[PDB]
Amino acid sequence: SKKSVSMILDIEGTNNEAMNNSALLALNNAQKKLNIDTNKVESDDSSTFSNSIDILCNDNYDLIIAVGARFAKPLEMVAKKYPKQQFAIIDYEYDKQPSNITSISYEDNKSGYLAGLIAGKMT
Repeated sequence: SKKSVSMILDIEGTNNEAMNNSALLALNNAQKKLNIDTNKVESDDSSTFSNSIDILCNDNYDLIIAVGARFAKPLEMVAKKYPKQQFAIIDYEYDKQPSNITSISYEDNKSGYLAGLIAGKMT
């Protein structure tokens, strides 16, 4: 039975481009080892971030991955409303880590760790 992963990225400016590309490569690499569907959402408008994550929580994804520290607040808010939904955030660590949110460093994003994490979560 196929699993599905959605990735939401902050594309305002150019300062996130490298990290964004690494996140996308990691997802593509995971897909090659697993039986997974993928989807991506891109936005430069941080005001719509919480709405967009909420929509993904109603689209049957086994994992929702947010790329960038600008997702910190809207992701924490939405994750409270969907306790069984698994989420990941790249380049941010919460002081008090929510039980359904896994944090991944900028380093782990490009080391193969992210693809591995996705594989372990999907299996």
